[PDB]
Formats: sequence, C-alpha cells, structure tokens
Amino acid sequence: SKYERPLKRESQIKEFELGTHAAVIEKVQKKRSGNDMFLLSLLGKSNEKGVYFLTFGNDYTEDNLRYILASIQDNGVEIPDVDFGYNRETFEFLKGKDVYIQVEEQEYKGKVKHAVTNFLTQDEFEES
Amino acid sequence: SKYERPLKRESQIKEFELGTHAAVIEKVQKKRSQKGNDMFLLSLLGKSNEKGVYFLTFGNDYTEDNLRYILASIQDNGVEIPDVDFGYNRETFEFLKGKDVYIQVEEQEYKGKVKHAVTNFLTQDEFEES
Ligand SMILES: [K+]
Repeated sequence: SKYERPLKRESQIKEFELGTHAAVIEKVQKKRSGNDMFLLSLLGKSNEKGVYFLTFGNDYTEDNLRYILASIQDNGVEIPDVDFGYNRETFEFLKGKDVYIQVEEQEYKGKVKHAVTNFLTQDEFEES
Repeated sequence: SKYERPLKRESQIKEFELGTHAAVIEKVQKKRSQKGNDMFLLSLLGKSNEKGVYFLTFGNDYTEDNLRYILASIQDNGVEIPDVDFGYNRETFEFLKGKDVYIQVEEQEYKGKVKHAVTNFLTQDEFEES
C-alpha cells in the first residue's frame, strides 16, 4: 500500500473545558522528577481527564497540599489528625476524594493544553 | 402556526446498557424507604457517561453482605478499606463517594415495565470474566 499520513489517534479523549469543575481525584501515583512527586489523576462529571503534579521538597509544597486538603474538606470529608506530607498516609488519603478544581490554558513548546492549576474551596467554586 | 409534533429529543440522561461496566460512585444520598429502612442512594457514572443508581438498604439480612460486595469492588480498584464500622454513618457516607467500582447491569421490572438496573458489584475477577 502507498503510504498515507494516518489520522491522529485519540483525538476525542475528554479533557476539561476552561473554568471551574467539581471533580474526583480518581488515582494517585508515585513519581520522580530528583524531586519526589504525587501524580494526581482528575476525573470530571462527564469523564473529563486532567492531571496535577504535587511536587515535594520545595517552598510551596505544604501550601499546595493544604489547598487540596481544604477542597477535599469542603466536599464533605473529615480531614484526620495525620502528619500530611510525602508519606503513605497522604498517598492513600488522596485516592478517590471529591474536589473543586480550576482549569486554565497553558502553553508549552508551541502548543496549548488545558492544565489543572488550583484546587478551590466551597466559596471560590460558588463564585464561579 | 398549525401543530406538528417535535421529534423525540435525545435523553441527556443516557442510561446504562445491559452487561458489565466499570464506573465511579459519583454521589451518595441519605434516604429512607416506605417501610422505614435507612438507605444510601449511589449515583454511578460509567466510562461513557452512563448514569444509573443503586439503593444500599440498611437494617435487613442482606445489608452486611451487600456492603462487603461494594467494599470488595472498591478495594480491587486500588483503594485500601479503612478500619471502621460500616453502616448508616458519616464514615461510610464519606468513604463510598468518589470510588471506582465494577458493576453488573441487568433487566428488572418497575411497576411491570422493564428497566435497566444495577444489580451487583463485581470483584476484579468477575469483571474480566465478562
Ligand atoms: K424538530
């Protein structure tokens, strides 16, 4: 057969549209950049797919996890008295928790994506 | 203008087809039956945006086993089951939310008319068999 540039595969994977969304942290995976990381897979109400990298070791680590925990808290889950950080308690705790999320567009290397940027509180979600 | 019947629209409420599906427990709602049994109503969202429901009834002989089946399915989708007494309580209500499961849809009869209904929660093995 004469070669013919094939059509792009998985063009119709559901991604989040711009704005705020009620989502679930469907999955959590361990990763490494040097930096220790949790990869958070996010699932939308219409099976939209997004990801968020929680990076440990830096200055924003504590705050970034707090917002996640507050968003979980505001989706009707009690935050226990655990030492939250790069540990197994946290890894397990984040799996299958409802959240509010913010989705903005993000340029990288020419093309544009829809990136999950922040985890929102009840108040910040209701604003939008 | 003279009347012409508009074509049937699409159900934005797309129901589950028959057979087996992977889904997530999207929502849990506190209810009470007509008899007076406490109930959890589980909204299930399939991978193709299908939407079904399930009534977990407490205070009968089928309650304890029904939870095992749900909690086993949650366990096999990679979530550790905590050390709590499961029942009509905050800890159960909160835990079930947001969890991936395997379900089995079948034909049932509501007031005589047939409908697609979520019947069982499958372990990993059972899912693959289908
Ligand atoms: K029409």
